[PDB]
Amino acid sequence: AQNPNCNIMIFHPTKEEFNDFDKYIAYMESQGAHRAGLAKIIPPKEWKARETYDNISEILIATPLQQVASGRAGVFTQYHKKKKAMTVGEYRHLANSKKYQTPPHQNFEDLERKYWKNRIYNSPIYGADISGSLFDENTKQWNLGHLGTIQDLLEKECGVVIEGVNTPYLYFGMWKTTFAWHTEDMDLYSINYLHLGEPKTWYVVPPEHGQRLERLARELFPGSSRGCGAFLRHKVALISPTVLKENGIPFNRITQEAGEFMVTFPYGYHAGFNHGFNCAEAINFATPRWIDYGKMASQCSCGEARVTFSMDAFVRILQPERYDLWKRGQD
Ligand SMILES: O=C(O)CNC(=O)C(=O)O
Ligand SMILES: [Mg+2]
Ligand code: NI
Ligand SMILES: [Zn+2]
Repeated sequence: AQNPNCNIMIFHPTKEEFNDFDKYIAYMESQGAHRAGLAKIIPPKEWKARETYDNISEILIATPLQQVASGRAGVFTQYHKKKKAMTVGEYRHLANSKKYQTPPHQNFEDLERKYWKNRIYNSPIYGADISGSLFDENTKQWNLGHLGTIQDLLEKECGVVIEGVNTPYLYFGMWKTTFAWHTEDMDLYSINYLHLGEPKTWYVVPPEHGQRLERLARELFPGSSRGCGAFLRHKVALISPTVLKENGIPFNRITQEAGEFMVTFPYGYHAGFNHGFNCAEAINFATPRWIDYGKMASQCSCGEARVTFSMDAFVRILQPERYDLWKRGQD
């Protein structure tokens, strides 16, 4: 079995290997990359996402989210308070202000220590989940707006044509902006490109050990667990590496820098934080190997998780027994 310790693998495809996206994912899996739940892909030196980032300031962040924490430094939840709209240029200036900017630090490890010590005492503002793309239309390789759609994959594998679309999302971050522990909708893959700015640190639990994380989360967030049998779908809970290590939960960590891709694999729980002002683009995708994970994915039916239009068909076709209850939670 390849990669039996479930380490995060880093790949350096050549420009020739960068042509066929599906083929390269299957290659990474042949080497055991999926066992970690997360992989890094460094694009060939010849590749670029677009020519420059000089003209992005007028993008609108319609609903910036202030991420307010509750709990203790290593075990907390966050809620999202909606703020007034602002442009990317306005948000960049805010991120660089004395109130929100990255503190002085020695290296990524020092910054990680400072994040876990101090996150809860601040409320950073995240421009998340903005439909759109920063890939140039002429970028033919690993263009996250030109991927094969999940609806087409389901149709190719299973023969059933379904409604829905699959488009990318932009994320504008600042110091301490935080992504809570989650797997993707329907335990899909994700791919994330860091277009510009400061790094993003990731934590990930191997898919084979995801239920260990779920059991700890039920212990640590006991009211939330009584409220919903899949409350991590709410995307609000954080648990630090120190707490994971104290409770014996297998995990790994890595820092993504500008110009690098990350892939999350089906049922790979992940969480993380931004180091400073940045912009990332991410989208969900599927492969043949995902289908079995989609069929087994947990679902929130309490009403909290509320997701896209396109998830309806996935539930309806892959999980017909759950459909009625889940749809009630959507309505
Ligand atoms: O970058 C972020 O805030 C969160 N991204 C992801 O969870 C992802 O790409 O799957
Ligand atoms: Mg602009
Ligand atoms: Ni994710
Ligand atoms: Zn729920």
